[PDB]
Amino acid sequence: IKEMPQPKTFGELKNLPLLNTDKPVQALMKIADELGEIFKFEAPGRVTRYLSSQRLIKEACDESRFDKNLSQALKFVRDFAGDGLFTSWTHEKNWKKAHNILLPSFSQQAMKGYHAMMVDIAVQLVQKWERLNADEHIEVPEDMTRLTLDTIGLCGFNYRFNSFYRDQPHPFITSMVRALDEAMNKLQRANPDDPAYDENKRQFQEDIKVMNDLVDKIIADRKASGEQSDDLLTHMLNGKDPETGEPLDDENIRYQIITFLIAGHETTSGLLSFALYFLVKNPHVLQKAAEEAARVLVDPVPSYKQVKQLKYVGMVLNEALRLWPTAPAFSLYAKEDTVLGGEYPLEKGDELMVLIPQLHRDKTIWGDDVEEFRPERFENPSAIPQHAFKPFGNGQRACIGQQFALHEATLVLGMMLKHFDFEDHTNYELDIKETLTLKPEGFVVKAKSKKIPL
Ligand code: HEM
Ligand SMILES: CCCCCCCN1CCC[C@H]1C(=O)N[C@@H](Cc1ccccc1)C(=O)O
Repeated sequence: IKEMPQPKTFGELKNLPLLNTDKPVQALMKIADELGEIFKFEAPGRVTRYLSSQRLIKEACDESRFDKNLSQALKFVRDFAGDGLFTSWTHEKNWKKAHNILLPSFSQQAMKGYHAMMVDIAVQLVQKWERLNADEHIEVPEDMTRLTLDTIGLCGFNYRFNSFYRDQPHPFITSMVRALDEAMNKLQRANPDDPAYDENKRQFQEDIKVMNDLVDKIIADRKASGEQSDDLLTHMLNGKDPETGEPLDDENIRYQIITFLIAGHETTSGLLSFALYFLVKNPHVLQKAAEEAARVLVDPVPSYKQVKQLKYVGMVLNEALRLWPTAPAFSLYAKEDTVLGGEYPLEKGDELMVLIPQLHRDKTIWGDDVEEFRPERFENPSAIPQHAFKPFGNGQRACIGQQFALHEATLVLGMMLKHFDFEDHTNYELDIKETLTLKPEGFVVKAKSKKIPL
């Protein structure tokens, strides 16, 4: 039985000022490097413990001992994502009900049905880059966010955000980004009741109203038309939970749609941005991935079966998730009193934070070369120990979108590598912006077309 280290304190504010930064996850990673596999973090009226080792995280991932906790970040996102799957407690009736209804819609089998809509948006990205002039560059996270938002809009509810037709986002996206900004900024406030934050609170309420108005209108418009599409909204209007026998109500459907739009906008775009970053920084890997794309993607329109053949492209994506898991943390609470790792006694209700980027840097699992980008680490999936690699979270509360995200990212990265050579023309220095998620900021490249027709 051991005492936990704790980072530097600020009198009454305890550790809270350590999060007063635009890069709090990166700050916590530096604290984990200093203090090790576990540290205590205190704020006024709150304590959590940050876990960084596979040894402790494998126990945290025991669903008999720990369940998903809503972090303060998730509690603030709940103000607009409600009791959708991502911001509901496991014990809320709408969690298991929506999980049972939506699981089949997110299965590997279901991806065959979404493939044609993913190809539609992927072809728009390829055509955009084909149409750049010689002197021009690509804004990578910007274009990946246009793609992933558009894909989830079309597959989610047959709505075209038409992000490749715009400089300035769709108004829904303005409100959603500003709501996510307010949710994440609110975490840091030592003094959240200050009238200085009054304008923030007024804007947040207007942004929630905007998101609810468009999505409630989409649902009402679909129920009125009676149209049956191959989208998640059709599945949610028609679907019945086998357990309760009930369908989702229109309010919960709206929360699920908001939740899916947050995920598509924030997570898959980060993965694709980091993958391209690592490829241009590691030309041997880029060539190996480009050979696979050229050999496999023999038709102008990729098929579902061809995307499944892109093994090395999948390894590239997994190695990007290893180093920069774009959803960088998840939270757990102890279901009962328990002892973590034979050393750290916890009481029922005690909270843990899993620091996924630090888990993915555990040298006892990955070896001394943990900072190196080597997709070959993933050539044999069975060689990865259980709970060593958790970019999609854990257990029944793991990412429902995992198959969707990886199908989209594999298709898109495959097509990018088939159609273009890439140049890191600025020798870009990685700068990671933190929103809900991690993304390269300012990452630019030049494409050179291989002049392969669509
Ligand atoms: C690379 C892309 C993505 C990553 C890295 C990612 C990561 C995660 C992680 C780590 C969790 C667990 C959160 C927690 O325990 O608090 C999660 C949950 C979830 N993700 Fe994703 N996600 C991705 C893409 C998507 C997409 C595309 C969708 C939907 C269109 C999605 C929908 C969800 C939902 C609904 C949950 C909550 C599941 C539940 O608890 O029932 N994600 N994701
Ligand atoms: C899909 C990705 C979601 C990532 C969400 C987590 C993202 N946080 C954003 C900042 C870092 C990270 C985190 O550790 N937050 C804790 C922070 C916290 C701990 C103790 C007291 C006050 C606040 C929290 O929100 O509770």
